[PDB]
Amino acid sequence: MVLSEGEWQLVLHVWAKVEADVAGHGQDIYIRLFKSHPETLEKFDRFKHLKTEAEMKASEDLKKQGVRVLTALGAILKKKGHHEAELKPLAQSHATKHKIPIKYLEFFSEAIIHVLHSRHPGDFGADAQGAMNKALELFRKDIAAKYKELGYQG
Ligand code: HEM
Ligand SMILES: [Xe]
Ligand SMILES: [Xe]
Ligand SMILES: [Xe]
Repeated sequence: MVLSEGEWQLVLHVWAKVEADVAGHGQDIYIRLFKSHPETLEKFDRFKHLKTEAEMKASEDLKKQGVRVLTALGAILKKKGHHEAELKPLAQSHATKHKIPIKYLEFFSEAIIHVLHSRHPGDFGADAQGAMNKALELFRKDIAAKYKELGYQG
């Protein structure tokens, strides 16, 4: 699969808004993920103790984690599909250390889309959401292929 330049521009234009406050967006995305799919929280040794949205919002380490994750994803999106080098260390760590199944990456993608739809109706109409879906699908497809090379069915 290949996104058009126009599709990449829809992705990058909503990402520009995320970058006004990446920390706030990261909190919202993690909170949505953990509420919609509580099982995902179990993968985080450092965060699995958090009991409520209030506790999640108050967690400085969770905030920092959200910034790290969204910055790494942003770097990937800015490559517009040319992300082989960026994907290698992520695929290895998530396959082998963190043990994150592709289904959890799907849940995370769903959380991103939900938050962008909520926060950014001005840059996340139907065409833009379709472009972001395509970009995240591409990312997951490429991660899944690397998972397989790395010896992880996940
Ligand atoms: C776009 C998708 C994702 C990106 C770009 C991403 C990125 C990152 C980065 C950059 C790190 C720190 C470096 C590393 O260990 O590789 C990390 C750590 C981690 N990731 Fe992900 N991640 C994604 C999805 C997920 C999902 C869906 C889960 C679980 C449901 C997950 C679980 C973890 C865990 C448990 C750590 C270690 C956290 C800690 O240090 O406390 N990741 N991720
Ligand atoms: Xe996040
Ligand atoms: Xe990942
Ligand atoms: Xe993703």
